[PDB]
Amino acid sequence: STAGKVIKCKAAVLWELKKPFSIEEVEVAPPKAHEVRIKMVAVGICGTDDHVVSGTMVTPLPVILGHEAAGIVESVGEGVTTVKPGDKVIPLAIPQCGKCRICKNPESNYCLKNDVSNPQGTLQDGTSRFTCRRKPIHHFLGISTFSQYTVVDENAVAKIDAASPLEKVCLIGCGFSTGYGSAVNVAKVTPGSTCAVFGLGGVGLSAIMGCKAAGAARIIAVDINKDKFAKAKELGATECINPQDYKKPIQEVLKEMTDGGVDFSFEVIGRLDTMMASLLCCHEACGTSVIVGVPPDSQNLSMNPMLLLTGRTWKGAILGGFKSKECVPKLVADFMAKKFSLDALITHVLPFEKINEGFDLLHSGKSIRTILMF
Amino acid sequence: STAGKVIKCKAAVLWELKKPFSIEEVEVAPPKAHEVRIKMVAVGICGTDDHVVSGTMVTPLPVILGHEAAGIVESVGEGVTTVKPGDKVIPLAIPQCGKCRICKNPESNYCLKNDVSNPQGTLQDGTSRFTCRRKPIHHFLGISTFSQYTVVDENAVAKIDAASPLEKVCLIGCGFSTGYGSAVNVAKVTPGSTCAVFGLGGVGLSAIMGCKAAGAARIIAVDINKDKFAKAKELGATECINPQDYKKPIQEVLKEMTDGGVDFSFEVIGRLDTMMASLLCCHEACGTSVIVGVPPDSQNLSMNPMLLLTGRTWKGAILGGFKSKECVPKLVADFMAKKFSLDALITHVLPFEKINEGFDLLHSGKSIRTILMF
Ligand SMILES: NC(=O)c1ccc[n+]([C@@H]2O[C@H](COP(=O)([O-])OP(=O)(O)OC[C@H]3O[C@@H](n4cnc5c(N)ncnc54)[C@H](O)[C@@H]3O)[C@@H](O)[C@H]2O)c1
Ligand SMILES: NC(=O)c1ccc[n+]([C@@H]2O[C@H](COP(=O)([O-])OP(=O)(O)OC[C@H]3O[C@@H](n4cnc5c(N)ncnc54)[C@H](O)[C@@H]3O)[C@@H](O)[C@H]2O)c1
Ligand SMILES: O=CN(C1CCCC1)C1CCC1
Ligand SMILES: O=CN(C1CCCC1)C1CCC1
Ligand SMILES: [Zn+2]
Ligand SMILES: [Zn+2]
Ligand SMILES: [Zn+2]
Ligand SMILES: [Zn+2]
Repeated sequence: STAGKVIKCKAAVLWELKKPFSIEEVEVAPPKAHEVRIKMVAVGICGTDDHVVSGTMVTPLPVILGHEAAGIVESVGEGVTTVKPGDKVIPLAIPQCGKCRICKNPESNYCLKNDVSNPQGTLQDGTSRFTCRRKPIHHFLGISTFSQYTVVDENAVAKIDAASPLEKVCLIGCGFSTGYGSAVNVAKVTPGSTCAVFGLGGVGLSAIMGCKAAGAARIIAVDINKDKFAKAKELGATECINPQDYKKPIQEVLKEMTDGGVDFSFEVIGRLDTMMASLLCCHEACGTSVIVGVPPDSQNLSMNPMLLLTGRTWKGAILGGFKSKECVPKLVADFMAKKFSLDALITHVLPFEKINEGFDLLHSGKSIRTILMF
Repeated sequence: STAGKVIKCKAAVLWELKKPFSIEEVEVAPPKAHEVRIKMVAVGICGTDDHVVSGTMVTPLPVILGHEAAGIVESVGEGVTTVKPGDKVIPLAIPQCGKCRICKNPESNYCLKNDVSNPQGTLQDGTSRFTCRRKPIHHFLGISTFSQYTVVDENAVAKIDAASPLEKVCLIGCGFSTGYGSAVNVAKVTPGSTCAVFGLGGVGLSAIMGCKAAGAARIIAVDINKDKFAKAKELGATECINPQDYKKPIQEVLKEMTDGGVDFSFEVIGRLDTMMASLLCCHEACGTSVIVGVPPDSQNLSMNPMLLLTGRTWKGAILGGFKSKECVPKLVADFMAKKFSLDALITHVLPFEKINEGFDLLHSGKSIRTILMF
C-alpha cells in the first residue's frame, strides 16, 4: 500500500527565484495527527504562483508552489474526521480552523492559521513533510499543490461532491471564488450599478461574472491585452477599453464615461498604479473600490486621505471573503447545479510535466487558466 | 426695515493666513433668486475653521469662516419655498440640491453643489455677497457663519424646530452630526464590538457618543491631552490612553489590548501619522477604519495595499454621511425628544467679538466646543 509510509513522487520544485520549475523526485512523509495526504489530480496556474517565481511575493525557498487544486484523499492522519481515503477534495489556500476570533466571525475568512501574513513555509505545526535529496522543501500557503502528493492540515481541506469534474472544479480553490466573491461578498455589487474591472485573467474574469450575477447595469473591462476582450464580453462586460489607446489617465477616461465615476471598482492585476487608478475611478461620493490583486512586496502607495474623506470605501479581501472549508463545497454544489460555468476560464490543458510551458502561456497573454493534469 | 437692502454689520474676516480674525464692518448684499439671508444667533468653533487659519485647509482669501451655526431667517429671495422670514434655521456646510446623482443616491450625501472639492469661495452662482472696504470677501463652504448676517443658497439651509435652543443645536450643523454619524451611519458600529477613537474634540467625542449608542462593548479613547479623558469617559469611553505614555507605537499598544485589533477605528484629528495608526489598529481580517479628520493640504500617506488585502475596510465621509437638508431637522427633532444631550460638548460661551479668544481656547486644549453668541 501507500498508507503510513513515505511516498516517492514528482513535484515542481523552485530552487532559485526567476528560474524554471524543476520536476524532481521528492519524499512525501505520511500524515501526522489531523493532517491529510492527497493525490493531486488537477491544478490551475494562478498569478500568485508566478509572483513567487518573480520574487514579487516573498516566501521561503526552496518551495513547492501551487494552491489552486483538487485531488483524491490517499490517507488520513490520526484523528481526522471530515474526510476519508477516496474522497474528492479541494485543498484550501486559506484554512478554516473554526476556533479563531476570525473564524468565529461570520463576516470574515482570513483565519489566523493562514501562512500568508508571516510566511513560514510549513504546515500549521511548524514543520515540513517534503524532502528532495536530503534537503527539506518548504510548503506554500500550507498546501503545495504542484506535486503528485501533498500533505495538508485537516482544517486546510474540504471534502467535495464525489461526482465532481476535478479538472474543472479546481478553479474553485482560488481563481473563481476569489473573483466571484470579491464582487458578490466583498463589494456587494448592487443591481443597476456600474462596475470597473482592471485585469482580465482568470480572477478578473470571474469578477466580471460576479458583477453580472449581481445585476450590474454596466461592467467596464480594462486590460492592456485586447485579446482578452472577447472572453470579457462573453462573461458579461458591457464594454472593454485599453489604457494604451488614450492620451489621458484611465481613471479620467473612466470617470468621463460614467458621470463622475463607477459605483464599484476592482483591481485584479497586482500593481500600484492600477490600484490607485482603480480607487480614483469610482465616484468620490459613493464609490467602493476593492483590492483583489496582490501587489509587489515592500512597495508602498502614495495616497491622499481626501480621496476617502469625500465618501469612498476602500476594501480588500482574500479568497473572495469566502470561509474556505465551509463555502468551497457549497460553490462546488452550485457548479453541479449549473449555477455557473468554468469552461470559458479554461483555455489550455497540459500534463503536470509541462508546468514551465504553462507559465510561458501566462506570460504570452494567450491563456487565462491553464490546468495541469497529474 | 432691512428686506431688499444691503445690510451693514460685523463679521470676522481673515485677510491673511496665520493671523487673528478681524471684526470689521461688512456689507451683506440682499438675497438673490433661491437664496436666503440669515441673522446669526450662535456659532461653534470647529477644527476645520482653524485649519483654514493655519493654511492647512486651502480656500480663497480673504474669507469669512464659520460653518457650525444657527440663526433666524431675515429674508428670502425670489422663489424660496422651504423657509420663511422668522424661521429658525441651521445653514448647511454641505448642501442638498436634490437634483444630482449623489442627492438621488440614498446612500451618499456629498452633493455636487458642495464647495469642498474645488473651493471657489462663492455661492452656487459663482459670486460673492460680501464686501468689506470696497473689496469683495470670499464665502466659506457656501455658508460663512462668522458674521451677524449671511446669505446662503436655499439648498444650503434647513428649517428647524422653532422651539429650538439655537445656542445648543448649532452643533448639529457639523460637530455632533459628523462625529455621531461617522459611527452610526458610516462605520455602522455593531453591538458588542470594540472601537478606537483618535482625537477628543467635539467631533471625536460625538463619535464616542455614536459608538455607545451603537452598543459597542469597548470604546477606547485616544488623545495626547489627558484633560479630555474625563469627558471621554462621561460620554461612553470604556478606557482612555495617551500615546505619550508608551514606548511602542500606539497601534501596537491597541492591538495588544484588543486581541489583534479593534473592529472599528476612527481618526478624528487630521494627521497622517494618526490616520495610519488608526488603520493599523483595527484587526487586519475584519477591521473597519473611518477617516473623519481633515488632513493637511498637499500631504500624502505612504501605505501598503496589503493592509487592506487581508480583509480591512478603509472609508471616509463628510458630515457623518447625513444628507444635510433632510437629516439636520430630524437630528434637531431627536434632540428635542431628549434622544441625546449636547451639553457636555459645550465648555465655553463667548460673545461673537471674543472670536480670537475662542480659537486660543482651542489651542490651549481647555475647550471642546466654544459657542459664540451674536
Ligand atoms: N486576493 C486573492 O485572494 C487573490 C486570489 C487570487 C489571485 N490574486 C491576485 O490577483 C492578481 C491576478 O490574478 P490572475 O491570476 O488572473 O493573473 P493573470 O496574470 O492571468 O491576469 C493579469 C491580467 O492583468 C492584465 N494586465 C497586466 N498589466 C496590466 C496593466 N498594466 N493594465 C491593465 N491590465 C493589465 C494582464 O493582461 C492579464 O489580463 C495577482 O496579483 C494574483 O496574485 C489574489
Ligand atoms: N469630515 C468632516 O465632515 C469633518 C467635520 C468636522 C470636522 N472634521 C475634522 O475632524 C477633525 C477634528 O475636529 P474637532 O473640531 O473635534 O477638532 P479639535 O481641535 O477640537 O480636536 C483635535 C483633537 O485631537 C487631539 N489631538 C491632536 N494631536 C493628537 C495626537 N497627535 N494624538 C492624539 N490626539 C491628538 C487634540 O488634543 C483634540 O482633542 C479636524 O480635522 C476637523 O477638520 C471633519
Ligand atoms: O493566489 C491565491 N491567494 C493569494 C495568496 C496571497 C494573497 C491571496 C489565496 C487566497 C487564498 C490564498
Ligand atoms: O468642517 C466641516 N466640514 C468639513 C469641510 C471639509 C471636510 C469636512 C464639513 C462637513 C460638512 C462640511
Ligand atoms: Zn491563487
Ligand atoms: Zn481560524
Ligand atoms: Zn466643522
Ligand atoms: Zn445634490
